[PDB]
Amino acid sequence: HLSKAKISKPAPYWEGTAVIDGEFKELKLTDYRGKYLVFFFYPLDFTFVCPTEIIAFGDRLEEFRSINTEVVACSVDSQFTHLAWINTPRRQGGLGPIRIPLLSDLTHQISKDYGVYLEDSGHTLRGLFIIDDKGILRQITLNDLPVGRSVDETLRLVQAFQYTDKHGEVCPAGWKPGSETIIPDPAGKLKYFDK
Amino acid sequence: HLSKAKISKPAPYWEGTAVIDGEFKELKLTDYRGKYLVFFFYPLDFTFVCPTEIIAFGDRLEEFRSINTEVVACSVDSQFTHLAWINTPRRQGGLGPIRIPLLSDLTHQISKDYGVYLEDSGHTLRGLFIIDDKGILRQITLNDLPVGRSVDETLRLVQAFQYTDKHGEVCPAGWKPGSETIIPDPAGKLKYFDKLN
Amino acid sequence: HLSKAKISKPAPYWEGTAVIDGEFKELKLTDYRGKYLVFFFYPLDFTFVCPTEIIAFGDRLEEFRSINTEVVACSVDSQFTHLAWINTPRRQGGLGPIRIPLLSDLTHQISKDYGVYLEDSGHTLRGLFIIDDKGILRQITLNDLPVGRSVDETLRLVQAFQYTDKHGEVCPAGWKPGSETIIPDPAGKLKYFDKLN
Amino acid sequence: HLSKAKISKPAPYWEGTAVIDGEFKELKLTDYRGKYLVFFFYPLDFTFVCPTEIIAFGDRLEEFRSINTEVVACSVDSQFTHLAWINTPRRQGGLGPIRIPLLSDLTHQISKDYGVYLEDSGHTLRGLFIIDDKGILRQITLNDLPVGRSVDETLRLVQAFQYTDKHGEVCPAGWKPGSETIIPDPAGKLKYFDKLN
Amino acid sequence: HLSKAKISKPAPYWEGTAVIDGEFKELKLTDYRGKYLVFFFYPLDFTFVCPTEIIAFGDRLEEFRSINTEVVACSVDSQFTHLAWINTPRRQGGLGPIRIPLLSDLTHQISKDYGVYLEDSGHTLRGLFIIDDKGILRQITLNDLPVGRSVDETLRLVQAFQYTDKHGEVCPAGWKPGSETIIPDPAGKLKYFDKL
Amino acid sequence: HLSKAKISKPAPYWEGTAVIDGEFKELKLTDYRGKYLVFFFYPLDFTFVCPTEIIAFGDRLEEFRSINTEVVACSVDSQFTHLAWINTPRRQGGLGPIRIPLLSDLTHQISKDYGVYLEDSGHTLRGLFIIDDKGILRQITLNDLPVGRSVDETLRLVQAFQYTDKHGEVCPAGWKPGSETIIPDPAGKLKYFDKL
Amino acid sequence: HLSKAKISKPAPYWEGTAVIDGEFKELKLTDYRGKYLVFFFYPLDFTFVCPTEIIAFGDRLEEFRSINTEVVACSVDSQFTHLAWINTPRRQGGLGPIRIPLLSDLTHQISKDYGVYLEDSGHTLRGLFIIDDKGILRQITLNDLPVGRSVDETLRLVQAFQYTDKHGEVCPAGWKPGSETIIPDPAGKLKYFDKLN
Amino acid sequence: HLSKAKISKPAPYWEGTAVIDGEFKELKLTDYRGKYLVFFFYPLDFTFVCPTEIIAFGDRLEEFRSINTEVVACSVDSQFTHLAWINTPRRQGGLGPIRIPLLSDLTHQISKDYGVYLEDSGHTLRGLFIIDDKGILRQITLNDLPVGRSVDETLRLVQAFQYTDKHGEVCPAGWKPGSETIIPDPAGKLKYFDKLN
Amino acid sequence: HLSKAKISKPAPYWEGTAVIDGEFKELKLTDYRGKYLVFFFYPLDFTFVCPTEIIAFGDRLEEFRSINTEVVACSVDSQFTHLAWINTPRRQGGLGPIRIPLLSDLTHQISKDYGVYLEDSGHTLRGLFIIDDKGILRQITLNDLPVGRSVDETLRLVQAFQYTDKHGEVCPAGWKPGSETIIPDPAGKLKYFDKLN
Amino acid sequence: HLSKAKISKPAPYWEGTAVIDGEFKELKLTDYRGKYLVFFFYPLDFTFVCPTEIIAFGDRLEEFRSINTEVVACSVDSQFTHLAWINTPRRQGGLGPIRIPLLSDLTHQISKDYGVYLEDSGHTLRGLFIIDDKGILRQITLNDLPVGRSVDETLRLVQAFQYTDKHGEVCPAGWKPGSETIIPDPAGKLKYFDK
Repeated sequence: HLSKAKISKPAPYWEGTAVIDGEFKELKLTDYRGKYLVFFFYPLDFTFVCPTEIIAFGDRLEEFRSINTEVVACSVDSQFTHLAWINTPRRQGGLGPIRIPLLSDLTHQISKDYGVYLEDSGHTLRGLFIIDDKGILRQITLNDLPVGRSVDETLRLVQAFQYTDKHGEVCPAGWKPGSETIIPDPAGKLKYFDK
Repeated sequence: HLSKAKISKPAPYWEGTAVIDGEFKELKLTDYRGKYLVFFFYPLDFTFVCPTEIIAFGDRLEEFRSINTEVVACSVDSQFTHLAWINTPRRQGGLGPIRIPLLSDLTHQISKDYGVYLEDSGHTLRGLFIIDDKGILRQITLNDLPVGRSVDETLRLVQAFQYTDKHGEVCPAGWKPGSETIIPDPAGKLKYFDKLN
Repeated sequence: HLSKAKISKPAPYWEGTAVIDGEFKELKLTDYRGKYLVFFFYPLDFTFVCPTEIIAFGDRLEEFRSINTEVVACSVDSQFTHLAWINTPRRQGGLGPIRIPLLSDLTHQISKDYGVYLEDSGHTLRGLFIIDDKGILRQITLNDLPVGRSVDETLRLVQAFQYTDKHGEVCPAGWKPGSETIIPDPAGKLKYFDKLN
Repeated sequence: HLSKAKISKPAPYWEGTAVIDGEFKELKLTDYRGKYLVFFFYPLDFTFVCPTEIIAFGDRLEEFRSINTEVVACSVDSQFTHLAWINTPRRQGGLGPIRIPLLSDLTHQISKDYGVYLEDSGHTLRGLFIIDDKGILRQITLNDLPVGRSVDETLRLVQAFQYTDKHGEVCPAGWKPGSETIIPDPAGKLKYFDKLN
Repeated sequence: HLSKAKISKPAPYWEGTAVIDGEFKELKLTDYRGKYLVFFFYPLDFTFVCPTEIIAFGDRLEEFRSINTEVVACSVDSQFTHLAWINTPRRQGGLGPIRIPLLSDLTHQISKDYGVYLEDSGHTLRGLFIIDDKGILRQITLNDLPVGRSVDETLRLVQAFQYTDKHGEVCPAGWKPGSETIIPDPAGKLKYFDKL
Repeated sequence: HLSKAKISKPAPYWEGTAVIDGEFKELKLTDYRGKYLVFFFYPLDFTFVCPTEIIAFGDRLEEFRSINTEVVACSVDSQFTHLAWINTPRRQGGLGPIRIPLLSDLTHQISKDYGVYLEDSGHTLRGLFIIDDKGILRQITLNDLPVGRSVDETLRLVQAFQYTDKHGEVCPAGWKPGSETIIPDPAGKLKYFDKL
Repeated sequence: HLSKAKISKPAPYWEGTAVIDGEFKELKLTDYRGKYLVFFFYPLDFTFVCPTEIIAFGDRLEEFRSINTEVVACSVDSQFTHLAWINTPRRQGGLGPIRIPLLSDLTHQISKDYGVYLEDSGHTLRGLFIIDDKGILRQITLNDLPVGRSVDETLRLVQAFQYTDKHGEVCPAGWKPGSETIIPDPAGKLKYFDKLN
Repeated sequence: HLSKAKISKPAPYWEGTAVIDGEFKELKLTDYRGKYLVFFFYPLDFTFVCPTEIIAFGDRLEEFRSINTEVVACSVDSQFTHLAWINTPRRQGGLGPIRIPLLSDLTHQISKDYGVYLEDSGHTLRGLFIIDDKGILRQITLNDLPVGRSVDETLRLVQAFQYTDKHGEVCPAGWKPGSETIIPDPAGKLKYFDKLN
Repeated sequence: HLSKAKISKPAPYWEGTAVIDGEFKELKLTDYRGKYLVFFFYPLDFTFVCPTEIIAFGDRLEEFRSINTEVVACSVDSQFTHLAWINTPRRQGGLGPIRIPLLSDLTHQISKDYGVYLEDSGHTLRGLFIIDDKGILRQITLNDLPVGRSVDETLRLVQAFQYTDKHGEVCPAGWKPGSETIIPDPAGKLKYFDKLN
Repeated sequence: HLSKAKISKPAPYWEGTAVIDGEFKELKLTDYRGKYLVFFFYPLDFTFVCPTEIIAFGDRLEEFRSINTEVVACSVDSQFTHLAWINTPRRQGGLGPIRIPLLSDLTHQISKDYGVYLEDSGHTLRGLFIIDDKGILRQITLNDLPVGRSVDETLRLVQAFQYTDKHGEVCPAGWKPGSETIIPDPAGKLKYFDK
């Protein structure tokens, strides 16, 4: 069972049970059409780096929502475990209440489709996916277990993709809103380089 | 031909011709054992985001070298096109001199091994790989063509992996040097979680 | 991936991480050779019938050890969730402290091997296995999700199997310690059948 | 040839000649639509544990019939042997008259479909199946040869499935009619978990 | 899974549990090396034609032992049913004591090997095999269910195969002991034919 | 290429050239629908046991026709050799006139279909098949080369299968016409068994 | 099963029972090493063209023997039929006594090896093979059923092969002993082509 | 690529370029339907036995046409070589002018189809085929390289086959026009066999 | 992936991006129907023999255009490297402007279809193909890396094919315009052969 | 059966009967080791363009031999036909006496190995192969039937290959003896281009 997640192709469809606002809801990748989606996997509820990533994104949710972007998290844990984890205080490595959905992937189908499943561990690695508003996969970020991701970098990439989507210029190494872009032409490119 | 790049497994072996100091040289992945390696692919010489990335990493090379970390760039272009591109003025979208080896992957064997090859286009997408000193692959970052990568993010990641290798505590979201880390134990973890709250 | 659990054959080998007295230990089926083992799967941590079954056995564990018999429970949940569930008070549907190992089957290998994995639910059903001191599988009890198992019936079966192992009499329907047994040959059997009629 | 018996799926269709009320009739799994059915295999006519199990269920048939539940027994023996066994006095290890059908499975098709056939022995083990009124398989109980089953556990199980069928609450470990049940919901579950602790 | 019973080749090996004088014994085809063996399958214990055949053979078993020939019957029934059948009075379609072993073929392995197993019925047809002292299969008789075999015919055939084994002549149609044989030579055959 | 002869299934179809009253005729198995058919193979024209069997059956052919039963013999020999064999005096191992058709199986198709062909020898063994009026194969008798079959036994078996076909009872071991049959019921079987 | 008979290659080995001098003997292709052999198949004993061909070769056997050449005839008929045919008077279409072996091919192995077997008919066609003293196949002649072969053509062919064997010149169309031959060489060929034109 | 030439079946279809009266014409086997055809292969243009065979037939062609029979010769040589060979004087081993089509089989398809191609020589052996007016193959004559064929024998066979086609008598060994024939049935045959004895 | 280029069959179809007049354009083989096409591959931009060939054909383009003949060059380099190479001064081993389309074969699909791809090197060898106005492939010229091709030879070939298309006489070795040609007939050919000697 | 003839690999081995100096001789590709070999196929003896190519090379044989180069010709015709053709006067499209060997390839194995065989015609196309002294295939020239090859071009290519073999410079489009070569270096190349 190989990864179906290929950049510049539709992101692999998924659906399953998620904990949303303390309740079980059916959630589908297509529920997010028309918005950008940061879709990210994390290894395991009641672990270490994992809660910090969920909380980091959750507490900065408006920086995504103010740019038409949603955030969904997923692990192979069941929805009952997700809820228990939510009802655990941050002070003991719980999430506490949380505004981002927690998708459950007990069958591992979603993790396999995204190519983030670890056959030897029975869970996911640190895999984040940026999916545009048309449902096209744009960016893949995969981290080995011990190192957490970055909300700032994720943010920069969403903003870059939204900008190239809109203007049809391209973003140089390190681009942040306000930085110089490049006209992708053998001639038009000289505006950027010459100066 | 399937991707051989798997995180927490040895980075797929490669070897090819690269332009190093304006000279053709045989370069292999194993030349970098003992150091962390930032190995990254870019689509095409004489294009747009690509030179900016090479230059970004190039100009800030000491920040990697001082953390025992090398950088190698690669594309499907020949060593001859690479050299021409090096000998092209930065103001004309060239690179000017550069201390970063430019690997050539004309046969596409390396790109395919790293899963970055674009069958419909005949070149790679923007794929960066962080390999440690033991040659294990630790991080994969894959960008669609129009968006460039970040040197800062890459540095942070290298430092993060280097920290966790040394200490065995794990790095929280957003970790930078000087940040709080976590003891990966159900009791030990409370030192981090009780503190922050 | 088909079931390897067959009555009168060696029980399918298993190994993995379990929570034993609050800690993560590696646990092998072969650690129980010499003893009878009641090895049972339950669907999901933090659910409903499951904690009642785990507790029902745990609280009656002495009744099993005093007859050279151990109990192990397993679900597809991680070791970390098992521990959170143990550190959850019974009033909230947690297990509280518990003397039965909670084995973790995150990869589903073990559940598949025992034929109890529900492919489209992503967890197991209520499967219990009685394994003798020689590692041979003697009894399989499979329950649909909504109906819990019985410690009493499990005890009776362990007693019966230990008995038939020792004596080479066979145990009639409903046998409990103390009841009549049959000598399993065409002549001897009459001592049983003639008695009760 | 692989087992077709899966819990929560339609029980594998069967049909065959059975001894009923002293006569050979054709019987079908579908003849039991609408009622719960306890369908069970025993190894061999004219053996030891087998007659005790048949007689146990048969002498207590009303405890099943008065809960809309029938009982069918099956072995690989022919219908003619079934009848000869019926015509053998209980004192000699026979069955005497019996009110439950004895299904015949000479071809082994049925046993193989239920996964109870023992390829080395040429007969089944002690396999019992509880099948609901809607034809769905709910519980599988399998015993190695020396240990007989329990009519009382079977009763408790039938009672339990009927209960959950009707009330959509779930039955804890050891449930007997009149025992506490659980609302299968992370909220309504506490109703049970505060009461009992 | 197909028949391995081939005339003039070794009879397919078998082993199984048999009832021998009300006892459970392991029986092997190779236990019979050195003697001829009538080896026959019958459909079902506690039926109709089957017991008559078993008895017909048992009552006359002596005629076979005094020509160095054993007899063994087999069905798909268990040894337990076999024994119960023996412990049933003849007047009730039982066998009463019987000196022929009753072999049990619960797995059907043996029936399938001898090509006598009926897939649709789960038991054998009426198949009988004559096996010489060297273990070579010499004769095959298969009857549909309704019709019983004949001990006399079976005796005649054993006598026949034993004759040709020794004298190196051949037995014409109808041959009983004392009947005229034929020398299997284009010339020698004339003694037989000029007679008639 | 394996046998298609299965008791209680339709006998495998055959057609071939046969000598019928010194003439070459096309014969089909389906020509016999409506009558019982003894259909038997013998090894080789101009040999020893083969002619005795053919004659034994031909001389007594009447006993078969007066119970609606035909007989047909077959070997791998050509029709020409068949005819020459008929035109050889009995005193020389010939058949002289014969009323049984002699079917020719030069291709071996028919023998292979009836599972009677010997790969090492290039001819059949002594295989005989009883086929009812409905075309269903009821009996199979196979003898190794040296030993001739029996017309009497063959008659008994035909009589047997015709009886059970009509009366719906079954024939015990040794059954000749006029012998006691059995009603195939767990109760009805007692008339037969209480007698003895 | 495919024909193994190829010109200029060893004739396919055969062996079988033959009628020789009124008796059954085993005969082998290798028994003819050292001599030329005319090996020929005919359809059927007691037919029409067949006896004429056997009798033709047999009555003229010395014309072959006095040139170190034997003759063997074969059909799919048994040895017993062969003998009965020998014992049939020529006037009745029999062979009468014969001095050439009649090989028997009941299994059809030999005919099939020589490629002469007719699958639709169950016998061979009129196939004749000339095999040299060294065992090599030199000439193949095959006739449909209605037309007999020629003893004289066969003689001419044997004579011709013997000649070329010995002198290493080649035999033109129609060669009979005493006729012009040709030196097989672009130079020495003219010796023949100037003479004859 | 196996031989398709079988006696009593349609002769394998062929077509190709031939030299006919000095010109290149396309020629099909089917152009001879209605007539008998002697179709023969010879090894190589400008060799030895080959021109003698071609000439032997050519010079006697009337003897074949006056019996509704054509002759065609074929080799693996090109049409251009055939023509050069025809325009070569007989004294030099050429054919001189010739009324028999020389068919060309450069691709070897035809030779392979007739089973006469020598895989390791790259040309055919001396294979002659008699095909009737219905396109059925009646006679195959295959000669090793060094020995030429016989026009006389070929004529006798054509006469014999035409005869048996017309009359339904069969032709004994050695038959020529005028000789005795056999009526092919067990009674009629005696008129032949009794006569000559 | 096998070569599809077969002389006297339609040239394998291609289509890709090419630099035409300093601008990226979609070019297909079918754009050249109605004209003869000289389609040729060269190894690598920014190398040695390669620019000399492109320039040679480039500078002498009118000699082709006047004979209804186009020239397209191709390599595995991207259109971006092509354009850079065009914009490189001829004295620095560049091309300067050029009226010959430079096709790009990054995916290698075109090279492989034409059998010119070097698997071990990741580029083509020097392969030139002459395709006529009906799109049929007429000539293939393949050079090892170190030796350049010839414009004169190519022109001669085009003219040769154009002449024979018009006239149907064939071109002798060394034929140039104004040379003697041959009528491809065994008699007609003598006009050429008798004249020259 | 696919072509084994690949540039810069050993030329496919061949052996067979050839007409040499009016006689039949066994000839092998290896008999030519240590010399360059122009090995060329032609369609058919007694045809049209074919004799002109054979004669063209034969009458200019010394221009090859004076540079350590041999020439062999091959068709699918037999050796007997080759000889007949040789013994045909040039005036009637024969070869007359000839100093280059005529290889026969009746089995088509050699033509197939060289990928010049025409499955539909049962003969070869106009295929010429330049094989170096080490036995390595260097150049392939294939012509459709109606157009003959060039001795001058063949000559130029032999000379070019011999020159690059010797000096390790490379030959530009159109190179003839005496013309400028190029040093195959990103820097050394400028000697040629700059001037």
